[PDB]
Amino acid sequence: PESADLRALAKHLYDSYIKSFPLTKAKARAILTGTTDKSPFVIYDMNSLMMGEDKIEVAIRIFQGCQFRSVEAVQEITEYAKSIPGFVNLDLNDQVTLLKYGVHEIIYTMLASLMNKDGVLISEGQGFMTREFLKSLRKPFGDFMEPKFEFAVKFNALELDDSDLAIFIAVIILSGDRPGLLNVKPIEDIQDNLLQALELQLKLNHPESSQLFAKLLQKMTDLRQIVTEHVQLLQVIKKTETDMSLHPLLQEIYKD
Ligand SMILES: CC/C=C\C/C=C\C/C=C\C/C=C\C/C=C\C=C\[C@@H](O)CCC(=O)O
Repeated sequence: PESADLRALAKHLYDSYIKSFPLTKAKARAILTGTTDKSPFVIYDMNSLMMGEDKIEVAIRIFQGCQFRSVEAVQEITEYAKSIPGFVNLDLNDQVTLLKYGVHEIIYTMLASLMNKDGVLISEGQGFMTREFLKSLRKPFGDFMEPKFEFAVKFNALELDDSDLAIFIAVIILSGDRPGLLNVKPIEDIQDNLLQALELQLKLNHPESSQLFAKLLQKMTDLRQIVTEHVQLLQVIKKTETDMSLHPLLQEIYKD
């Protein structure tokens, strides 16, 4: 049967995901819901902030923090992409294009794994910065993360685990609707059996979660929105802070 072929694919992607991302959702949840060995230091104010620097501008200093981290995620995501069957065999220009557009959608999908209603894990889970402390930041920085939490709280309500996420982030990267794609066909063919792999995976892994597959695909809309707001807000910074530098890798990704 072909089902056997789809599980092998599901398994392969899961193995690669674990190899590419150091902080999985399983670990993240273990830390958030916990355990005495995985307990994080919590940052909820400026004092605990300067206290946190030990154990582990202001709004700008953390903004650069996210920047460096996002660059790391891009690297990890790029490494995972190469493992998707057929990906590296596609035209180079498109490989670059698929990455340029899928990286941020994937970053916010996985960032949810490190979030709960109250805040978000940092420094590979050694810390936990409160949602409120982030919202208290001088504008426009103060409202950089709120849209992520709102998305996270509802995305997390689907109760997906890592083996599920591995296939879904792969489906995201292999999107034949990306601006500027040279050969949409071979890309669509790959996503086709990836979606087939996802459908079966959700059915077996969540036998009683009616239409999770359809529900999860609709979430691909919420991600689009998030990216846009982030980009607009980003344009504001570059003008209000002509003295703050932005990483090249991230600048080339935003030409959009
Ligand atoms: C030690 C890091 C301190 C705080 C981290 C808190 C949140 C960051 C968590 C994940 C990073 C993902 C997105 C960061 C949010 C906005 C990023 C602003 C830019 O700069 C870089 C983001 C980008 O454009 O990719």
